[PDB]
Amino acid sequence: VWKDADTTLFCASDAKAYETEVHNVWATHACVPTDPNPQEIHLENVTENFNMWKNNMVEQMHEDIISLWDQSLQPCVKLTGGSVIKQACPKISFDPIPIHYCTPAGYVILKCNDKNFNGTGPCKNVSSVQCTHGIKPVVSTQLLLNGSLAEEEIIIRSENLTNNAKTIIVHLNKSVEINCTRPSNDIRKAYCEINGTKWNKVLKQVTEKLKEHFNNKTIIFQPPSGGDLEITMHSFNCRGEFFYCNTTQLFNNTCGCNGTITLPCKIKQIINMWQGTGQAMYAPPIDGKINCVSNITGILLTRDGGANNTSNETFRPGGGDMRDNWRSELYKYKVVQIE
Ligand SMILES: N=C(N)NCCN1CCN(C(=O)N2CCC[C@H](C(=O)Nc3ccc(Cl)c(F)c3)C2)CC1
Ligand SMILES: *[C@@H]1O[C@H](CO)[C@@H](O)[C@H](O)[C@H]1NC(C)=O
Ligand SMILES: *[C@@H]1O[C@H](CO)[C@@H](O)[C@H](O)[C@H]1NC(C)=O
Ligand SMILES: *[C@@H]1O[C@H](CO)[C@@H](O)[C@H](O)[C@H]1NC(C)=O
Ligand SMILES: *[C@@H]1O[C@H](CO)[C@@H](O)[C@H](O)[C@H]1NC(C)=O
Ligand SMILES: *[C@@H]1O[C@H](CO)[C@@H](O)[C@H](O)[C@H]1NC(C)=O
Ligand SMILES: *[C@@H]1O[C@H](CO)[C@@H](O)[C@H](O)[C@H]1NC(C)=O
Ligand SMILES: *[C@@H]1O[C@H](CO)[C@@H](O)[C@H](O)[C@H]1NC(C)=O
Ligand SMILES: *[C@@H]1O[C@H](CO)[C@@H](O)[C@H](O)[C@H]1NC(C)=O
Ligand SMILES: *[C@@H]1O[C@H](CO)[C@@H](O)[C@H](O)[C@H]1NC(C)=O
Repeated sequence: VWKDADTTLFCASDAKAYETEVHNVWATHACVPTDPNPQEIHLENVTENFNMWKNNMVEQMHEDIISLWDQSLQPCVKLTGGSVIKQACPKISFDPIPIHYCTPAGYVILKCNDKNFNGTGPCKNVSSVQCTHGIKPVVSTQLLLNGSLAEEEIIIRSENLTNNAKTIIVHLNKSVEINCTRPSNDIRKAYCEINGTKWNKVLKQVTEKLKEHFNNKTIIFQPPSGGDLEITMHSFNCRGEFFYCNTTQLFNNTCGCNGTITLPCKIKQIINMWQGTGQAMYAPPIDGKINCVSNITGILLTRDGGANNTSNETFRPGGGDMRDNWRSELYKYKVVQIE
């Protein structure tokens, strides 16, 4: 037996206790060693309801990544509502490692193993676990990077597809490598290379899956309509530096267009922090090639409103609520208490 319950979990990771990498250093002193002998205990013919849009686990992962970043990625200056703070900001080594979220005795995590589970609703293949899987705290917008992939057809996750204000998460079943670089020796100019032939292939598929949820209909893509730079550009952190990338060449409906699409990017110093509060200035990029090859495994979409009288739905990349970023890997988990 069990009851829908919330508690205070602990974390686990394979952090190498010697590395200077910020994540390892933080997980070394804030997480326990990964369970060496873990086991799924299959709850046969048990059907439990899940919900990833109202999950405390997300919030508990948020507090960690807010803490980890604030312990390691310190800005030279914090313009937090006037309270401008000058402090130290040495360049560091930044590469996320997997983190596990375990329950204390008296509770357990129920993991939905349905291959087509969309995050909400009921699950029929429930199994019980003590620690989640190695989740990578990847901070990014528009595109979800370095995550897990749907084990079947493309899944469309949303707290309510009808409400257009609720964000749409797309869990791809095939990753698309995005390769970003800042050439050695303007030091903020950079670019991301994406195979245009796989992107549109996968982009086509997303449309197909999106038509199913909107009474077939016409599904068009358009760049974001206003907002802060962090959301109009595909923002992400690579080797510690903040890359801003113009995804105008990906969210056009052009598709003689299937070569290597090169995205213009800029390493930005003034960042509109994702943890909340305000702005923060960082030091200029390190010398050398700042290269990060990453898997696109999801997309942050936001549908336009008012097309109820029209015959087409417009979709624009979203982001900025990193809670929906962890939400894309914690969807299959849920904390219940052993009553
Ligand atoms: N109840 C709560 N707990 N709310 C938490 C949400 N909190 C409040 C609102 N809130 C924002 O509304 N925004 C929107 C403006 C853009 C900002 C951004 O996302 N910056 C960014 C920087 C670097 C990278 Cl790599 C990146 F991907 C993104 C953040 C903050 C958190
Ligand atoms: C349920 O999930 C398990 C993994 O926990 C896997 O064998 C398969 O997807 C499902 N199996 C059964 C018997 O439902
Ligand atoms: C997810 O699946 C459940 C199954 O009951 C359904 O109620 C819900 O509307 C689905 N949500 C989306 C976004 O498809
Ligand atoms: C990227 O995706 C490939 C297959 O899609 C996978 O084998 C590889 O482990 C992924 N890399 C990362 C860093 O997740
Ligand atoms: C991914 O899902 C789509 C349906 O959305 C399907 O057509 C395609 O074959 C799937 N690809 C893989 C590799 O599973
Ligand atoms: C989904 O959003 C629509 C539009 O706001 C609303 O009418 C509907 O009640 C919502 N569904 C639920 C289950 O709240
Ligand atoms: C990534 O791009 C750089 C610059 O174009 C190139 O030198 C490198 O070989 C690329 N790597 C991959 C895996 O595509
Ligand atoms: C792009 O992807 C397609 C299909 O996956 C592949 O056939 C092609 O070789 C890729 N192009 C490059 C430059 O790697
Ligand atoms: C991205 O590039 C396109 C075409 O060059 C441009 O119209 C758009 O303004 C750019 N995005 C931003 C956020 O400036
Ligand atoms: C994704 O993973 C690869 C290899 O694991 C790494 O090189 C890259 O920096 C990661 N991307 C991000 C945004 O952390």
